[PDB]
Amino acid sequence: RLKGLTEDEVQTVVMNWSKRQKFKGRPLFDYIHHSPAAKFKRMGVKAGYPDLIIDIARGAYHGLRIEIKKDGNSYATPAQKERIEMLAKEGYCAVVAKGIDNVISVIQQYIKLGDFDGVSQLTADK
Amino acid sequence: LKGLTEDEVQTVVMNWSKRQKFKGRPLFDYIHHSPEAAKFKRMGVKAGYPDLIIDIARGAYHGLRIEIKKDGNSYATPAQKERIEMLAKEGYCAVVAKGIDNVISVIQQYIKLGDFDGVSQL
Ligand SMILES: [Mg+2]
Ligand SMILES: [Mg+2]
Repeated sequence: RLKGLTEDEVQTVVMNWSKRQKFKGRPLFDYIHHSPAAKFKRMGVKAGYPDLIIDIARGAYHGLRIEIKKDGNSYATPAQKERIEMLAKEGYCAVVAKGIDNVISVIQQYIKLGDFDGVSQLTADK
Repeated sequence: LKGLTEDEVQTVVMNWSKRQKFKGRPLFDYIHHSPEAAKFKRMGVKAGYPDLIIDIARGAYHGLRIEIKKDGNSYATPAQKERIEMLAKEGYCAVVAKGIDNVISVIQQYIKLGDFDGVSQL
């Protein structure tokens, strides 16, 4: 019982946090895009695309993608997992992160990788 | 009398990508399109974000972004141009392309740059 935060709530807090950080002289928020029936599919909209797009290359990666879950009792779907694998294979940092604190932590760690070098990973294995 | 709509232009480009291959699968699989207003903005939706996201790094670029216009008489908004500048600055290939043929030609030239080398420009 007692429900946790909704996913909309988790994402909104993360965005509000990003408005208070800076990257290259502007709010980090400016570098974050959220990609929110049959027509959309033929228009190219991909089911299970990660919630957050961060268009900055750092360390080993060409960009950052985050699939947000509201808490630890929510799980990525097969389409989300497949899209994450496709992104990783193409050299993007693409991860599931659950809850506000973990999403913020990933964004912090990603930026902290430093300038693109094609080498520095988020984790030992990925 | 009116030319093609932007929806129709984008759909033809997507249908074209379905018939192209990249690393064993349709090029279409690598293309993403991101489609009250206040809520979406505080959720992080950026007005003026390019229509087409291609999550492949080629030549000098970390990825490809295309702002589509339906024909030669249509032009980028200030927000669209600002986003394009931000993308280019971070090492993405970000362009305005107008009409079906030009959009397809940009995708063709981008893929042809080859594997990411950090130097080969469009
Ligand atoms: Mg999610
Ligand atoms: Mg457009």
